[PDB]
Formats: sequence, structure tokens, C-alpha cells
Amino acid sequence: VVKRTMTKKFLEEAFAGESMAHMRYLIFAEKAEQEGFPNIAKLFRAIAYAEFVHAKNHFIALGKLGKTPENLQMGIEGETFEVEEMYPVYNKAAEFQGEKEAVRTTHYALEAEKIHAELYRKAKEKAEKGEDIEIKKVYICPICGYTAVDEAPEYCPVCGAPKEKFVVFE
Amino acid sequence: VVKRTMTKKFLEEAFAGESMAHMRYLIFAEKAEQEGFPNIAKLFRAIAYAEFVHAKNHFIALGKLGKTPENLQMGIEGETFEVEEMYPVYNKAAEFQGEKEAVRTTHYALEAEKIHAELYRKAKEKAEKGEDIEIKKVYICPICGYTAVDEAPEYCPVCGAPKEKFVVFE
Ligand SMILES: [Fe+3]
Ligand SMILES: [Fe+3]
Repeated sequence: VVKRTMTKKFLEEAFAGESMAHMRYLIFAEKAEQEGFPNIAKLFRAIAYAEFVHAKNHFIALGKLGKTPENLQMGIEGETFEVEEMYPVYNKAAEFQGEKEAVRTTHYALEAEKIHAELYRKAKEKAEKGEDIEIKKVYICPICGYTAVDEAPEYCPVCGAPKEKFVVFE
Repeated sequence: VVKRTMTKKFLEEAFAGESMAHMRYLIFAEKAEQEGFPNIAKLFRAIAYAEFVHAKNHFIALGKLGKTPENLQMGIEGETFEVEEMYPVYNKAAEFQGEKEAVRTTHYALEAEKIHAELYRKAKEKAEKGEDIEIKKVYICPICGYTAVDEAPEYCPVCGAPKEKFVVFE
């Protein structure tokens, strides 16, 4: 575990910076695939994984990687903050400032994020009993991030997208 | 595109926050798999993708997504900052502070990162002219992120990992 303040701050910065590069490259990979450049998309995804390794290395160096129940709890805390504090305020500020796209993106998140913390809660209860959760698949709306395990609505409650649009994790 | 200064800053913060969440959940997926929780891992990977949706949404609202050659230039700039500014300073700081774990992870990136800007440049000259890149395979070292196109090295020059350790993007 890194203990010195500046170095710790620097690793935290580098974690956020590699998180954002990894993310950009993922977003850029999708765009490349769409514009008909599949080897470029593969390039972005490979380098996106390189940045995952760097962020993960920094993360583990800060001592932030624990066992699954502890990791689920960091996630519960993170999700709670996003949905109880950050998105409600950001949404309100976008509305107050008349920023319509930002009203959209924060609105989607505000309605799509709630379930996360709940799902991590359940998971942690079963993982601390030394068991896995009993889930089959998870549906994610590609438009607004709406999230459902096992069963899902015929249309996304957030954006109206049909279930056939949903990304399935199984 | 979001213009007003506060809604912009907040969207930038949301982007960084959702990038870190996505990243943490990928890292937690790995640890769940390794501890015998493939369904919790499945959940982490699913939710991680939902975070990519929100991040993407804020990224696009900020007007930061464009054409592939334009995205490749954004990558060239990011990568260059990391090579020449961020990591050299952080690594010396870690050194100066005696934090050996930080020295390693910043050294790993210092060496393994230099690759990316050049790969993105060779990719940009092709995409400029409406062509894809010819590269068939990309190998990433899972320990240090060392990056090699088409053939993995017999060992990783940076961490010394054997050839068989490299992750393949085909
Ligand atoms: Fe939706
Ligand atoms: Fe390596």
C-alpha cells in the first residue's frame, strides 16, 4: 500500500486519467467499427486493455482492491453517492442552466443508477455467506444504461427503447 | 454541445467519475472470477457496460466524439501527455518519496506507454485516406501493459513475463 500523501494523490490522479483514456478508447472503438475501420477498432480495444492494466496497477498499489464482499461495498458506496448526491444536483444545475443534452444524460443516469446499489447489496449478502448470486443474464439498455437482471420490460422504462435493443450479459 | 461553464465542468466530472466506476467494476469482475463468483463477475461486467453508456453519453454531450482520424489525434495528444509529462514526473516523485510500488507502476507505464502514440499515428495516416490499418494481432502484457502488434515477444522486455502470458486481440 502506498502511504505518502503526494505519491498517493499522484496514483489517484493517474488512476482517474487511465480510467478516462480506457473509456475514450472504448468509445472510439465503437465509432471506428461504425465508420468501417474494424482493425482500428481492435487497436483501440487492445490499447484500452493496456490502460486497464495501468489503472488496475495503480488501484492495487493504493490498496483499493479487496475481496468480493469488500469490493461490492465500495461499489455500494460509489453508486449511492452517484444517485443520491451527484446526479440529482448535476441534473438540477443542467436544468437551471438550460442545458438540454446534459438534462438528458443526467436524467437517464438518475433513473438508471438506482438499481445498481441494490444489486450490489444483494450480491454482498450472498458473497459474505460464501456463495455466488443466482442470476442468469443481465440486460443493459445501450441508450440510457437502464439495467435489469433475469427479466426485463418490453420497452425501456427510461428511454422507450425496445428490449431487442438491450445488450445481454450471460 | 454543452456550452455553459458549470454544466460543462459537471459533465467532465461525471465523465471522470463514470470512467473510474466502469474501471473499478472491470477490476472487481476479475477478482470475483478468481474467488469463484462467476455470476457476481457477470454482474460487475454488465454494470460496467452501463457505466460506459453514461460516460459515453456525457462525452458526446460535451462534443468530444468525432470521426476516427479526429479521435486518433485526441489519443495521440493524451498518450503524449502521459509519456512526456505525467508519468516521468510521477515516477520521479514516487522515487523521491521512496514508494517502491508506485515506482513500479509508473515505470511500467513509462516504458509500456511509448508505443501507443506511434500506433495511433500510423492508424491516423491510413484513416485520413479512408483506409483501415493492416495489423492482424495486438498483444498486451497483463502485468505491465506492454504493447506489441502482430507478434508477441519471447518475453516482456518490461516485466519479464513469458510470451504465453500476453493477451491477444484478434
Ligand atoms: Fe433505455
Ligand atoms: Fe510485462
